[PDB]
Amino acid sequence: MNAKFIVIEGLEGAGKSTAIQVVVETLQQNGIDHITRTREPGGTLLAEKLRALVKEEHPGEELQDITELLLVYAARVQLVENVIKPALARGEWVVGDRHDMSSQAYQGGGRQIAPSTMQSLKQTALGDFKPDLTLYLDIDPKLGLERARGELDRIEKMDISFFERARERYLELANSDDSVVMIDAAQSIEQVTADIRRALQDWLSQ
Amino acid sequence: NAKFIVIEGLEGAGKSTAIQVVVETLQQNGIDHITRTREPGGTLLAEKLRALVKEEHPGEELQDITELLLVYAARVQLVENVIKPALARGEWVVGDRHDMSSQAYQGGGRQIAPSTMQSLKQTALGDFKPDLTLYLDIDPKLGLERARGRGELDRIEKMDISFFERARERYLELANSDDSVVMIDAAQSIEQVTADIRRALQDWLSQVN
Ligand SMILES: Cc1cn([C@H]2C[C@@H](O)[C@H](CO)O2)c(=O)[nH]c1=O
Ligand SMILES: Cc1cn([C@H]2C[C@@H](O)[C@H](CO)O2)c(=O)[nH]c1=O
Ligand SMILES: [Cl-]
Ligand SMILES: [Cl-]
Repeated sequence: MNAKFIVIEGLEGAGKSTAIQVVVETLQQNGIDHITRTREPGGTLLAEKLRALVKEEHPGEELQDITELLLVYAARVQLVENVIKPALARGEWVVGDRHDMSSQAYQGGGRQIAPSTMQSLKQTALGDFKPDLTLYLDIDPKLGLERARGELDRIEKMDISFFERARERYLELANSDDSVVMIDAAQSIEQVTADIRRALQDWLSQ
Repeated sequence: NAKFIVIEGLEGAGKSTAIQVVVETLQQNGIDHITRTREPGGTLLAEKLRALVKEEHPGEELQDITELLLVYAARVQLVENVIKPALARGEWVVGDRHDMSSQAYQGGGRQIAPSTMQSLKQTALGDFKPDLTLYLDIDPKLGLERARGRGELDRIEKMDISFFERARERYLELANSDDSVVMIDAAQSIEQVTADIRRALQDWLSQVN
């Protein structure tokens, strides 16, 4: 095995942090002890500042959808170039909390930004770079918002249909991509854990 | 018919005082309401983006593509919330830098290819463009010696000389191939600069109808 980038995806409330930890422990049980964890938007000083700009409301100013996409991308470029690519080049595996699949679902599906725009901006910012394995934790939008309880950011204040379109695109990508495996996240902790731990052990042996 | 006039040039070419000349000239020809803008900036979010772009970043390297995406992010905000709405109200707009700056600095300076610049331009701004542009040309060295007189130099103002040479070189190609861009010599004196701006501007106003 050589180093890989594994991404956890899904709506908020899908138990992403449980999944991250499951993924990490699996790799450890498999003799992989050098692992880097990341989150997006974020993971660098500047990326974290961009995350805060994206999650806040701006007074006397409408945050345009394209702006939103440009910002998540600017944060993505920083992470990929300063943290992710160098870790992989050194033989360190990277486990991330969201990556580009989130822009496709949130900005593509949710904001309804033209797919052609999505495609060319992904091209300019990332070229060909892509995760090696993504675990998309799928959950019903209302169930998910009601598990995220315990303050709603600018995106989390959007109406339900927004999350439904995000979900639909997440589903279109998950079925059309063999490097994406779907996990039913509305099960109990023992079971989400079993399916993640089983889809990854599985994937590794391949 | 509201117009959007942009003043361009390397930093230190004398942009702030050229906008004044432009503003006063428009005021003599009976143009009542004018909005002033600068880029990146001009909105609370745009200003925060300006600081991120102008500031250093010990801890990490700021990639050229990130820089490009941040100036366009600042631009989309300004254009959509301030320029277009002001133009719709019958107001003229005079801005300190616009897209030509991304072409000179990110395209020429950073050497990002024209097709990348051109597709990000389409994605962010569509076919929106200023009606007139005054490019104040100046020798790069002289440009930086003047900037220093205002205050400390930003991340970008600290690049080696060739960066500014490539940007100037790009501004000149653009000034030459575009009929809506007119070049002013900033090597001249304050009177001479003021006078060419006033005349170039004067001509353009008549040659409209
Ligand atoms: C990474 C990413 C996150 N988001 C949203 C979902 C919010 O919960 C998230 C904050 O992590 O910002 C996007 O809209 N697009 C993206 O590309
Ligand atoms: C508007 C704009 C400014 N800049 C530069 C000029 C100044 O505002 C600041 C420092 O040179 O950023 C760019 O590099 N690209 C741009 O598109
Ligand atoms: Cl979660
Ligand atoms: Cl200047």
